Amino acid sequence: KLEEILKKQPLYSGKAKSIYEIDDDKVLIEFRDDITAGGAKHDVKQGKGYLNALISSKLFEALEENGVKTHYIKYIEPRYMIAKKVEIIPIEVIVRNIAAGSLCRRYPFEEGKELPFPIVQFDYKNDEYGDPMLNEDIAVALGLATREELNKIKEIALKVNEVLKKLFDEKGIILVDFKIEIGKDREGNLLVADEISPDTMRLWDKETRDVLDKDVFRKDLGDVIAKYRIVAERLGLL
Ligand SMILES: Nc1ncnc2c1ncn2[C@@H]1O[C@H](COP(=O)(O)OP(=O)(O)O)[C@@H](O)[C@H]1O
Repeated sequence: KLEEILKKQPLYSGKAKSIYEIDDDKVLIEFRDDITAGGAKHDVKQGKGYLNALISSKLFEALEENGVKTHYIKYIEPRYMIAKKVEIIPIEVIVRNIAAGSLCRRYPFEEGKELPFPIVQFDYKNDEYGDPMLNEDIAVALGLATREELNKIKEIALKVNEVLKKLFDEKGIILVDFKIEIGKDREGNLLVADEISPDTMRLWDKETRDVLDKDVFRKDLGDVIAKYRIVAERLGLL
């Protein structure tokens, strides 16, 4: 409300979005058209922020409908999101249904193979150290969060997975894996924050298994935005 909030200087600006202040417990998130990979690979593609903001709002709404508490308040066309302000826990929570990305790179897993169960991986969000994977003991010792919190985070992650996986599967999409971030609101509540989009999920077409996520950009597979749009279309957002 009073969208001219954009004229202010962002509380924080990252490689893909800008966080603007609205008040004490709310922020405006701007999904820019910046797309990155590696972030040694970069470009600006028209419609990226629009599509990710649109997809993200729908997925958060779906999560909220299944009981998952998120930071989502509302979507403001074309690429804005009003969210509850939270203090992000410096951990990237990765849930994997199919082996891909670093998993196949670091361990003897066959690419595209269905995992026996959703693997949950916690990566430390720290550029200086190259976002190293963590184990519970390390995370606690670093003071990133308590054991109780870490496990609650895992529970939330798996719930998010069951909801999203079922949803995309019904839309002919295979949710390979995804990365979420969690933060605490003013009341100390653990909320799924950041975004849930083709930038943070690996999505394959069920039939052909064509890539529909940011991997087409990092691996130059074709029209990234056109594939991102396929996701929007599949979710009935266009
Ligand atoms: N509701 C929120 N409250 C405060 N900051 C948030 C919220 N959601 C996400 N963020 C922060 O916004 C940033 C996202 O920017 P990008 O998406 O630019 O991440 P980088 O900052 O690229 O990892 C992250 O640092 C994330 O922790």
